[PDB]
Amino acid sequence: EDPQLLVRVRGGQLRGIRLKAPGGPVSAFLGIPFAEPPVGSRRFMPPEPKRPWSGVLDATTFQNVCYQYVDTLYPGFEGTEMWNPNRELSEDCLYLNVWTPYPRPASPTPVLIWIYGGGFYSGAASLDVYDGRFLAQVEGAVLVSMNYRVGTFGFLALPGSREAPGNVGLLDQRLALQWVQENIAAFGGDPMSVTLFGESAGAASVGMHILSLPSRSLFHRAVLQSGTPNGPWATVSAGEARRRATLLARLVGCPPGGAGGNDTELIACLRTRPAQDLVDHEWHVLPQESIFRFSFVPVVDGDFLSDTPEALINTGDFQDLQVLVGVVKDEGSYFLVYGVPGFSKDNESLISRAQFLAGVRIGVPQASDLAAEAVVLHYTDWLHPEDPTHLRDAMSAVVGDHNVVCPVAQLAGRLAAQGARVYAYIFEHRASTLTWPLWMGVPHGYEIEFIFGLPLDPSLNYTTEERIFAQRLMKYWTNFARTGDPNDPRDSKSPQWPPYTTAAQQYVSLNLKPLEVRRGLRAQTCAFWNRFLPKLLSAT
Amino acid sequence: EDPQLLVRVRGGQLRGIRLKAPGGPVSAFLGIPFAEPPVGSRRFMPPEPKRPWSGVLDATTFQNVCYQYVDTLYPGFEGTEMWNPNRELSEDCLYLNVWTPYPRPASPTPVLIWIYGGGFYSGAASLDVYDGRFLAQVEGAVLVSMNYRVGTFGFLALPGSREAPGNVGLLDQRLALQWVQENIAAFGGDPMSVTLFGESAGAASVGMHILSLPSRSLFHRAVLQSGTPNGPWATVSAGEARRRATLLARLVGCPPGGAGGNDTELIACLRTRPAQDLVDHEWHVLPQESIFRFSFVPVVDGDFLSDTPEALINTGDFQDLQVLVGVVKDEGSYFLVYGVPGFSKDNESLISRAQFLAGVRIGVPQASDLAAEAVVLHYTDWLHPEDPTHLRDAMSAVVGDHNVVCPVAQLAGRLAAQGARVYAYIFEHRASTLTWPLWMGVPHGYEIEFIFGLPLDPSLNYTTEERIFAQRLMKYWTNFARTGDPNDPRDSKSPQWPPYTTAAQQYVSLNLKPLEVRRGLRAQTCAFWNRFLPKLLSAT
Ligand SMILES: Nc1c2c(nc3cc(Cl)ccc13)C[C@H]1C=C(CCCCn3cc(CO)nn3)C[C@@H]2C1
Ligand SMILES: Nc1c2c(nc3cc(Cl)ccc13)C[C@H]1C=C(CCCCn3cc(CO)nn3)C[C@@H]2C1
Ligand SMILES: [Cl-]
Ligand SMILES: [Cl-]
Ligand SMILES: [Cl-]
Repeated sequence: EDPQLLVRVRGGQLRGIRLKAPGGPVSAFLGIPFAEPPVGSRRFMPPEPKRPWSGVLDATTFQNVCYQYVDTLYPGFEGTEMWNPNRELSEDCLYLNVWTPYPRPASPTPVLIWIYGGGFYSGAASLDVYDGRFLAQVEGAVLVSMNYRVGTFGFLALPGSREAPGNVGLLDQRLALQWVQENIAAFGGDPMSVTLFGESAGAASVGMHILSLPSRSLFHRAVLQSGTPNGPWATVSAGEARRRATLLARLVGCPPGGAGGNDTELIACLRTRPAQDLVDHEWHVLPQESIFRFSFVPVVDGDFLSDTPEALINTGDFQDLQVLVGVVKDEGSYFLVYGVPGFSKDNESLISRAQFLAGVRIGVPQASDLAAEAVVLHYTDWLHPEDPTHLRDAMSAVVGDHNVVCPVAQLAGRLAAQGARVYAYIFEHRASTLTWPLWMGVPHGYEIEFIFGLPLDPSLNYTTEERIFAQRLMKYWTNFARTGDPNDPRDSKSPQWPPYTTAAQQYVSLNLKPLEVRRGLRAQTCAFWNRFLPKLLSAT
Repeated sequence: EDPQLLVRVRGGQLRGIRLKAPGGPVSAFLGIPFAEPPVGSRRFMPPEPKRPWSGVLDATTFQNVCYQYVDTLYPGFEGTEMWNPNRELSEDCLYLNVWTPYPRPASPTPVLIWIYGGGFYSGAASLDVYDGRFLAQVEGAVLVSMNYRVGTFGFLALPGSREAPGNVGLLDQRLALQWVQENIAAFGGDPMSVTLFGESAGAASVGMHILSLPSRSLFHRAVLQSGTPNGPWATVSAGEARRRATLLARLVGCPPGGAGGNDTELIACLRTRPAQDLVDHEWHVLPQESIFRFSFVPVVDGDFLSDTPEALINTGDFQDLQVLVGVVKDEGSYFLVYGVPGFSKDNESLISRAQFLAGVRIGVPQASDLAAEAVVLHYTDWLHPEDPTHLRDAMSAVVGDHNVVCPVAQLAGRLAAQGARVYAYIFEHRASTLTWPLWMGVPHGYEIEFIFGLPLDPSLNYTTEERIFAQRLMKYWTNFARTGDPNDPRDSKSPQWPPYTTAAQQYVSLNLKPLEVRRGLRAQTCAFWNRFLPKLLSAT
C-alpha cells in the first residue's frame, strides 16, 4: 500500500490512483462522493451531505455523469464528440475530483476549483479538456472539480415549494465548495486560498457564488471565462420558471388528468417519471425558436439570489474581490451552426441577407420588430448590405456579443466601479489541431485546453509554441489564484496586464505573440447592447 | 446705346450695362421686373405677371431686397455681414438679373438659374457672392437670378384659403422660370437648356421644382447644394402652417382684438400691418427650442406639393433628369454658434458632456427622450465619452447630418433608384480668406464663392491655387449645365467623376487636390437618420 495514495476525509478513507503527467507524477482522487445520491424522493431537492462510510472507498476513476441531454448534431465527429459524456449517465452523480502533486505538497498550496459549463443542461467534470494533472504537476496546484445536477434535475423549479425549490444545481456546487473548506487540507490544499473558475454556465455559476451570500466565504478569488450571471441566458424569473416546470410536467404524466391543486402532488408525480422522459421533453418548453437559450437555468427566487444579477452587480459592495474575466475571439460561431439556417461546418456559410435577418430573430428571440431592426442597423454594412462574408461574420458577432462579450464587459465595468480589482482578456489563439472550419475562428470553449495545459502531453501533437503558450496561461491563472494578480511577481519585461477600469478600459490579447494591452472591449457595440437596447425592448 | 445693351422682351424694352470682369467685359441687365409688385392687397397672394411697359426700362442696377429679418449675431463682423441685404428692404422686390458675355453670344447659350438660400426667411440675388459676371465672362454662361418673397411674405399660409394659399415664394420663383422661357433667347440664352442651381433653401426650392409638374416643364437639369426638399426643415404640414399663421396674427393684434374669424378677415387684418411688424414677429411662432427650424417655409398644400417631398421622391419617374448634389465638410458648425449653448466664434468651443446632451435636444427638437438617446448612442465615443474636442465635433455632425448630409444622401439614392443620372460631391476646401475660426471647418454656404468664381478677381486676395480651383469648379458646373455630365468631354485622365448609384454610392471630393472618388456618403450614419430614427420617433 502506497501511503501517498491514501487519504482520510471527514466521511472516511479514500484510495487515489498515481498518475503519470509528462513531467513526473501526481495523485488523483476521482469520484469522491460529496452528497447523498439525489435520487428517488430526493429528486429536485437541495443536496444532502454524504453520510460517512466505513472501509476504504475506491477513488481511482471518474464517477457517473449527471443525467442529461446529449447533442446529436454531427454524429461521429471529434469536434462535437469531445464534449459528450464519457461515463454512464445517472441521477447518482454528485461526485468531485481532486488532483495534488506527487508527493503531497510542502505547505498549504492554493486551490483551483473548476465548474464546467454547458448551458446548464449538459457537462461533466470527467472530460479530457478538464483534466487537472498539468496544473497540479507543472504549477504545484491542488485542482478540484465537481459534478452538479443539470437540466430539470438541477433547475426545474416550482418557486416557493419545499419540494422543487429551484437552483439545486448551484446548491450542489455550494456543497462541493463546503467540502473543500472541510477537507482540502488533507490533500495539501489551502482552505484560505480558494479560486473558482469556469467556462460558459460554469462562469455564470462562479458569478452566482460571487452574488449569493452563503457562498462568499467559501472562496477568495474568481475567474469567469466566456459567461456571466447577468445577461440574457443565465437566469429566468420565478414566473417563467413556473411556466416551464408546469408545462414540462403536463407533457409527461403530471399531475394526472388536469388536476392543478397541490404543487407537492405535482412534484410527487414527476418523481415517478423515468429520467429519460424528462430529458425527452426539456426543449419543448422554450417560449420561441431561439439559440443560446436554455430551458432550466438558475431562477431569481428571492433566495439563492436575492434580486436579479443586473440589480446585484449595480448595488454590490465588492472591495475585497479580485476577478479575472474574458472571452474567446469568436463566441458566436458554434451557436450559428447549431441552430441558425445557412450555417454548417461542411460548407463555409456565406449566407443571403434574408438568412441574416431571420438569424437575428433567432439570435434575439426577445426582440420586437423595432429592436430586431436596431440590431440589423448596427450590424449591417450599409455600403455592402449583401456581402455574404460580412453577413456571416456579422451574424456570428450578433450572437456572441449579445450572449457573451457585452455581458462580460457589463460585468467587468460594474465590478470595477464597485471596488473590485478586475483583469480582462480576449483569447485569440486558434489551435493547430482544431477540426472546425477556419470560418469559425476560435469558437466557444476552445481556450479551455490551453488553460488546462493539454498542449504539454506531447502525444497530442500540439506545436512547440502552443506548448509555451499553454505554460504562460497556466502561470497567469495560477499566479492569479495565489495573489489576485496574474502578473509575474518579479518579472523583467513581459509586459504588465493592467487592471480593467471604467476610466481606461484595458484588457489584454492572449495569443502566440507577447501580451498586448488594448482599450475598450467592443465599447460602441456594448453601449448598444447594455444601455440602449434594453430601453428599446421594454417600451416596444 | 450698344445694340449689345439694349433688349426687347415681351413686356417692353430694357437697357443693361457693360461691366468689367477680370478677363474682359460682360453685359448685365439688373432689376428686371418679372411680376406686378406684390404689395397692398396682393400681400400673401400668388404673383401676377408684370404688366407691359413703354419706354426703355433702365436695367442697370440691382433692385430692392424682399422684406426680411436681418441677422445680428455678430454686429460688425465681416463673416456674418457678407450675407445681409445690400439694398433697401421693400415689398416691391420681384426683380431678376441676367448676365451674358459681351457682345451677347452668337449661339444659344445654356442658361444657369440661381436661387439663393437663407432658410426661407432671408437672402437676395444681389449679394456679392452671387455675382454672375465670372461665369458669364469665363465660361460664356447666361446666368439669371431672381428675388423671391421670403418669411411671412413668401410663406405665411392659411391652407385652403384664397387670400393666403401658401408657397407664394415658390410661385415667385416659378414665374421667373417662365420669364426665362419666354425671354432668354433675346439675351442669347438657350431656353432648350436651362439648369437650376441653388444652395441651402435655394437647393430645397430647386428640389421642389423637380417635384411640381408645372415647374418641371421649364427646365432640364438641377443642382442642389446643401439643401433638399425632403428632410426636417424644408416643409411644414398644412396644420402646422395654419397654427403658425394664426398665432402670428394673434401676436400682432389680428383677430382684430376678439376671436379667430374667417380666413378672409384675419388676412385682411394682417394686410393692414406694416411690413416690419410682421418681420418683427416671425420667430415668435416656433413651437420648440430649436436650431435649423424656420417659421414660414413651403407648406404641403396638395397643390404646389401634391404630397410630402418624401412621398414624391419615393414614387416619381425621374428618367429624364440629371441632378448634381452635394454638401460642404462642416454643415452644422454655424448652426451651433447661432443657437446651441457652448459654441462661439471667439474660442475653440470645447464642450462638456452635459452640453452635448442639451445640444442634441435643440438639434433634434422632435426627438422623444429615447430617440434622443439613440442619437447620443450613435455619436458618443464610448471609450472617451467626455473628450471635449470629440463632443464639439459630434455636436456639429449631429446637426449637419440630420439637416443636410443625410437628407442629401436620401435624395441621391431615391433619385438614382427611380432613374435619374446623379452626381454627388463633398466640398472640402476652406477659403484662405475665411474669418470664422478653424474649428468651424468649411461652414454652410462657403463653397458658393468658389462656384461663382470670386477667386478670379485678384483684388479679393485668394491664393493662386484658389483661382485654379475656382476655374475647375466653374467648368464642372458649366459642363453639367451644358450636357448633364460635369466631366470634361474632350479630355481624359482627370480623373473622372462617376455617377452616384445605389449599388456603388460613388461621390467625389472637391478640394485643391485632384478629384478623389469616395464610396458611401456617411453610409452608416445615414441609414441611422433615414431609416431607423423615423420608426423610433414615431414609435415613441
Ligand atoms: N459542446 C460544446 C461545449 C462548449 N463549446 C463547444 C464548441 C463547439 Cl465548436 C462545439 C461544441 C461545444 C463549451 C461549453 C458550453 C456548452 C454549451 C453549448 C450550447 C449549445 N446550444 C444549445 C442551444 C439551445 O438552442 N443553444 N446553444 C457545451 C460545451 C461546454
Ligand atoms: N447667413 C449665412 C448664410 C449661409 N451661411 C452662413 C454661414 C455662416 Cl458661418 C454665417 C452666416 C451664414 C448660407 C445661406 C443659408 C442661410 C440660412 C441660415 C440659417 C441660420 N439659422 C437660424 C436658425 C433659427 O433657429 N436656425 N438656423 C443664411 C445665409 C445663406
Ligand atoms: Cl486598440
Ligand atoms: Cl462693378
Ligand atoms: Cl455694392
